[PDB]
Amino acid sequence: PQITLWKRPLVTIKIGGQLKEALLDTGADDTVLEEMNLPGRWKPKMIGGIGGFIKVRQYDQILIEICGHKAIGTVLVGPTPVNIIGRNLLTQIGCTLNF
Amino acid sequence: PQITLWKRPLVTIKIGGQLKEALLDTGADDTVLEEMNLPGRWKPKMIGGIGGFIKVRQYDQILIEICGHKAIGTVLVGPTPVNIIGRNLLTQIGCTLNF
Ligand SMILES: CCOP(=O)(COc1ccc(C[C@H](NC(=O)O[C@H]2CO[C@H]3OCC[C@H]32)[C@H](O)CN(CC(C)C)S(=O)(=O)c2ccc3c(c2)OCO3)cc1)OCC
Repeated sequence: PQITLWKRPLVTIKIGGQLKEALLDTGADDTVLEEMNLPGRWKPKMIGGIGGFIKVRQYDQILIEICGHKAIGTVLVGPTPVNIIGRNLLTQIGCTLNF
Repeated sequence: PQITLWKRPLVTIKIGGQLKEALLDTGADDTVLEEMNLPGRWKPKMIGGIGGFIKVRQYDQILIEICGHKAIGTVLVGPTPVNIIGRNLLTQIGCTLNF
C-alpha cells in the first residue's frame, strides 16, 4: 500500500507465531523488537541511537510477515521502547520512499 | 524520486545557508541535527530515543531545503548520532512509504 507520514507508520507484523505492532523505519539499519522469548541460538549485540546504546540478542534467519508480505532476516531482541522494522527487512518487502 | 532502501537514505539538505547530509527517517517524529550554529531564538527541549533522553535546542519555523524541496518547521539541534529528517518535515515535502 501507500502509507502517509502524518501519523507514526505502524503496521501489524507476525513473528514467532505472534502478532505485534511495529514501526516501518527507514532510519533503522536493523530490525529491533520488544523483549520476546524466541527459540534458537543468538548472539549479544549493542545498538545505538539517540540517548546511547541498548543490549540486544541477535537472531538470524527469522521469518516476519509484514502486512501480508514475508521477509526473512536478522532480528534484534531487547528492551526497545517500540518494535522497529529496519531496512534489512523493508528491502525484502520492496518498500520505497517516494516524494 | 523513488528511493530504495538497500543503502541508508542519505540526502543533501540546505539549512542556515549551509549544505549538510541527513538521513530520511520515518521512525522519527522530529528532525534532529548534530551541533551547529543556527540563527534565531531557540528554547531548551528534551527528546527521547532508543537509548534514553537527550537535551536539544528547539528552533521553530526554520527554512530547510531537502533535495531541493522546501520545508519550514521545527529543527532540534543536539547530540544525535546522525542528522535525521523526521516526519514533521517529511510530510511537508510529500514523502510516503510504498510497498
Ligand atoms: C515509547 C517511546 O519511547 P521514547 O519516546 C523513544 O521511542 C522511540 C521511537 C522511535 C525510534 C526509532 C528511531 N527514531 C528516533 O530516535 O526518533 C527520535 C527523533 O523523533 C522522535 O520521535 C521518536 C523518537 C525520537 C529511529 O527511527 C531509528 N534509530 C536510528 C536513528 C539513526 C536515530 S534507532 O531506533 O536509534 C536504531 C534502530 C535500529 C538499529 C540502530 C538504531 O542501529 C542499528 O539498528 C526509537 C525510540 O523514549 C524512550 C527513552
